[PDB]
Amino acid sequence: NAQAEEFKKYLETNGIKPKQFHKKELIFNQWDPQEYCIFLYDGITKLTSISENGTIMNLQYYKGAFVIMSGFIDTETSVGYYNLEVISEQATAYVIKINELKELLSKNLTHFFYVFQTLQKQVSYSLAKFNDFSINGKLGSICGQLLILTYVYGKETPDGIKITLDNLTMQELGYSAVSRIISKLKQEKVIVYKNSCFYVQNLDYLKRYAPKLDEWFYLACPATWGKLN
Amino acid sequence: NAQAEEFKKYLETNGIKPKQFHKKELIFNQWDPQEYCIFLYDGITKLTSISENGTIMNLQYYKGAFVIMSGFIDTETSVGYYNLEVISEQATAYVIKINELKELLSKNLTHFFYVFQTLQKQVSYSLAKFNDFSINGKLGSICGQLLILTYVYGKETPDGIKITLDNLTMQELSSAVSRIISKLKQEKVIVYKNSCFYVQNLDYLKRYAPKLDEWFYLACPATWGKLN
Ligand code: NA
Ligand code: NA
Repeated sequence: NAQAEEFKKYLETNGIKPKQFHKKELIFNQWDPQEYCIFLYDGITKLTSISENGTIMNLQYYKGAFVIMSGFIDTETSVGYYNLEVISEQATAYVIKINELKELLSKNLTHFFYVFQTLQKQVSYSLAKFNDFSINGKLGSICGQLLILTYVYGKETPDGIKITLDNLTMQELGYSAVSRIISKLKQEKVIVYKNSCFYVQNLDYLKRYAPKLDEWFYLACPATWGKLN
Repeated sequence: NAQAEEFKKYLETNGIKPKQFHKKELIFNQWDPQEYCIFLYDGITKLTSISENGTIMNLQYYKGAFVIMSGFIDTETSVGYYNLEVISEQATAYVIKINELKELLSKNLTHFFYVFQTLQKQVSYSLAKFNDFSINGKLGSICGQLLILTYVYGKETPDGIKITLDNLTMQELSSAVSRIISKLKQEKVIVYKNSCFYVQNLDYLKRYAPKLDEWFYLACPATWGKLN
């Protein structure tokens, strides 16, 4: 991606260097009083919220290049008590104290717009997920997740559309009611788990039950959306 | 609010002037190729979608002051096939062509930050609502909505936290939804008295909508403190 690469080298030229994180590490955490701007360049991360009960809530999954800010750009206070856990085996992210981000994005506004557009895509993505859910429930929720993963990491094989993402990661992404829906998916042969990898064989089904998230990926990632459309 | 007033003065000084809209009108729609940046200064609105079935879908609600954009700021293309419909009797909004907004923000970064943090507030609201769902179902969803309405338009009287809103607008604010709302009413969480609504068990709402309560504290503590 062009905007992401230009933003990376903008950060690097201003003295901000990348940082490596192995799986299960938190790039930021809900107890740190200092907020940051994570520019997740490479790897797969997970936004979590740990309540006092020790219970972990998976709120969102990000994949570089993306931007995740734990604090408000103006007040610098927490936008929510969240952690960013690396779920891939290793990830590369740029960590920028919320205050320095203002200085850096105020001089060069071209990448200011990049951060802006990432936030906008988050908004539209959440609204599309809410719509798909509110009509087709979790069947559509899981269909939309599988659909976007097929778009990004899917490439064709004699068996279907192989999800090239490593099995370990895909396990980290949850792959009673969820597994029941997934077993029905396997019943109608929409997806097939074979030879250590996932395969999508009926793309139109996932598209049918995730229309709004499909529209979202079309309006937000048209170049990659058209890979299998 | 203050930053909203400053953004208004920035739009005014820069030639952009407001427009008045009426209930059921659309500030923008899902068929217009031109995308805009709406600075909803006053009134209440909802972002809706029309699925292939053809029936309305209420996605989000917005109070002024706030910002709602139909297209991305870089490509100027749609972020989604949505319509902004006024549910208040009157609404005052500034409709800025998206292309112009880029230059306008680039000239002053303070108002850029205002719009950016509005987006951040949206993001955090969506995440907190999803968490409240994962925890307590639609019950917590509607409890969070009632909680936000209580904080915003809540004036405390002995009959409870009276709701400033005209009940015409609350008519806009479906089986299961009305079923849970009426059960909240029957459990005397929200009573009806003297032609108005009164939240007499705010703690119930706080209990079944904790993540959005935290969100409101972290994003608007000014009004959060009044009822806490
Ligand atoms: Na933090
Ligand atoms: Na539009």
